[PDB]
Amino acid sequence: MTKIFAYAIREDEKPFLKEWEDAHKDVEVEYTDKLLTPETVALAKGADGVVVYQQLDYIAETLQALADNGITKMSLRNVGVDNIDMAKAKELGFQITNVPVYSPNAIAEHAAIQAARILRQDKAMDEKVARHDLRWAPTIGREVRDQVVGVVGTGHIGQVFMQIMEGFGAKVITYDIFRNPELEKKGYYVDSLDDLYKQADVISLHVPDVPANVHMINDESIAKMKQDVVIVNVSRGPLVDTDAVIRGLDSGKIFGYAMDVYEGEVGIFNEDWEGKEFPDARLADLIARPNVLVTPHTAFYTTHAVRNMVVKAFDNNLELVEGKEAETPVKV
Amino acid sequence: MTKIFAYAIREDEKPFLKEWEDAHKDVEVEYTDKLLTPETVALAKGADGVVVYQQLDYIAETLQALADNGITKMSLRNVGVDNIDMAKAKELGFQITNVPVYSPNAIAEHAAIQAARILRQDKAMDEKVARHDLRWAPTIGREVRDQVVGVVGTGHIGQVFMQIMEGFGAKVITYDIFRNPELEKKGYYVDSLDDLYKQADVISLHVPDVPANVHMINDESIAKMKQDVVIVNVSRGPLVDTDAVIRGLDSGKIFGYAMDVYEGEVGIFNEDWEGKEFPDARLADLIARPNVLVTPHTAFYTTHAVRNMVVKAFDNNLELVEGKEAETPVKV
Ligand SMILES: NC(=O)c1ccc[n+]([C@@H]2O[C@H](COP(=O)([O-])OP(=O)(O)OC[C@H]3O[C@@H](n4cnc5c(N)ncnc54)[C@H](O)[C@@H]3O)[C@@H](O)[C@H]2O)c1
Ligand SMILES: NC(=O)c1ccc[n+]([C@@H]2O[C@H](COP(=O)([O-])OP(=O)(O)OC[C@H]3O[C@@H](n4cnc5c(N)ncnc54)[C@H](O)[C@@H]3O)[C@@H](O)[C@H]2O)c1
Repeated sequence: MTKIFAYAIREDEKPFLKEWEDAHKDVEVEYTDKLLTPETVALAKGADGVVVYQQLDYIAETLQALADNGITKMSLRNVGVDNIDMAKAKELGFQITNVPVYSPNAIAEHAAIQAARILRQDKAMDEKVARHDLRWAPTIGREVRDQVVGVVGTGHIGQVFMQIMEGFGAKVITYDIFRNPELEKKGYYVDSLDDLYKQADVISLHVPDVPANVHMINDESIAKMKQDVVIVNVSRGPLVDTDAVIRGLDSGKIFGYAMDVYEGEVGIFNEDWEGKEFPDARLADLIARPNVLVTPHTAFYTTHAVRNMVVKAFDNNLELVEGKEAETPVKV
Repeated sequence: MTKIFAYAIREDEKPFLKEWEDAHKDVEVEYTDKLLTPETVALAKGADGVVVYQQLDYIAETLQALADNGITKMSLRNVGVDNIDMAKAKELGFQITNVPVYSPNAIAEHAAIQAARILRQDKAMDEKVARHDLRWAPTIGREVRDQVVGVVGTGHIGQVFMQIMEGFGAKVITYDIFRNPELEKKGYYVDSLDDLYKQADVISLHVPDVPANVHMINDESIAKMKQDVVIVNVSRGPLVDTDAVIRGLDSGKIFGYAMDVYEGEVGIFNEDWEGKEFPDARLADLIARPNVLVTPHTAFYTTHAVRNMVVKAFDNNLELVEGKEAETPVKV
């Protein structure tokens, strides 16, 4: 019937799902809150395609129970095409889409806000106020505009962050391996990551989790940095050696750290550990420091992003199902 | 004894004070951390001028006492003059200066950051992360670029607030009783406040505490604002009817409120109440709301601001004392 079955649908997604349905009243759309598992495939039996979103791997077993239920078209509401048993997929002739770009501003705004907060010592101030210590001193702020902001990576997110930081009046330098000519005209780029580290008050990372960048922030890069540097990371956990940032924080060289991602987040992030034994003492410690901001991989999480995740996933699924060129197919 | 006596000097001001003294060795400077009241006025005795900074009112009695000690020259380190008894000051031929522009950015950045935090539900997020609830859902954010931002007052701070909000990509509209040509050429201005209230997702006030402005944010203007409006006040408490905002919050109309200032802050703000009986249950309640951000009149509290507040104040005071033209004189 042109029946799209969706898994893992969240409450906050429903509004964009309804919307999608109202623009495609001829399409039958069903969904569950459950994740896609070899036992949950049977739920999409009848559907022409499934829209999915979950870190729970896409196990061959799973893909297989899907095809055995007649489904071979899959639309990711996210970017990641990682937990997908790819050899299996190609085997069953799986057609797969994802959502590569939903809202770059979501992540860039989060980085921007978290940096500014750390500069302002807003967390120390919030903590004082919550205990009813309303004295100013000694929690004096640092203006964003008084900073040199170093952006590592000038892709979709990095450029929006630069945009935002320039709006504040900060002096913005950048570093990327491939210089976008427009930015190159402008003069943003510096020649070496080292030039960035020596002059930036604020460093933000907008670079992929590639092996050459793993732990690029470490004891050696931190030792190059300016006194009172602020580091922001909303890209990928493994970019940063947490123990070296903790060292930097402890020696007083690192002014503060904002992280939305963490090298040990898998299995920790996106779980309620209230009233339970927190699994990672190091993360627990970071969460409590006055000059560190931990968010559980939430930089993407905005009404705008979520809107685009839903709608675009359903646009791609319908396109797969209607034998149309998919907008954002995954190279299988 | 070309002498200047400074009140309410804080540790964080001292560095700036010595920089000033080191450039004006022929001037004698004395200071106290205490506030300027009728009973501390006596400490100015001998000085030729006075440099002050306080939210506590400069009463007719304080002003009389200053004079009755030889002082008729007063340089505030800050912008606002709303707590000075002008009628008494004029009667006594007081000469008064302020520091109109110590750093419009400090306050503007504070406003932008608090507004963004509220849009992001960052407080709700931070409280569950501190509890160790690392689930992002359902705490979804609102991007700054998705908002219509309404700036009430396009003076020194409002203009920098506009800049910042535009850097984020938000649609910025404005309302000032006095229009800035350069601004007006761009078509930022709306014809009335009611127009601004009707269109704005985010409202920020950047106007002085003048009689006509008291309680401009009240049950009647809130009724006119959009659903889920975010209100920011870093200017002056009395601009906002606090109970009205609380009703706006309780009715679900107002998405959140950022306040740096408060009707009743004098004697509360910049005081430690930890382990004491909090004097203002209404303020304690605001402080603990998830969608209210309270700072104790710290919008100004940045290193860039505090230097300028000190240096320009003394510049101004020297000028008064030496019968030269003050750079930023106030009208009495
Ligand atoms: N925290 C979240 O919620 C969230 C949400 C979405 C994406 N992300 C992350 O954000 C990152 C940014 O995504 P994007 O869409 O901007 O990617 P992109 O491909 O558009 O940007 C990557 C850029 O980094 C540059 N680069 C690579 N290695 C570099 C190095 N060593 N030094 C300097 N520059 C380098 C590339 O040349 C490229 O310009 C992603 O890698 C992803 O992991 C996080
Ligand atoms: N919280 C803090 O630390 C802090 C620091 C500095 C200033 N402030 C407050 O912010 C105010 C603004 O400072 P600024 O430097 O921008 O002053 P400014 O004089 O440059 O700007 C005030 C502007 O408001 C306009 N205006 C006055 N009443 C208005 C009304 N009813 N509607 C619309 N526009 C109106 C004036 O025309 C002017 O453009 C100061 O008076 C002070 O009360 C607070």
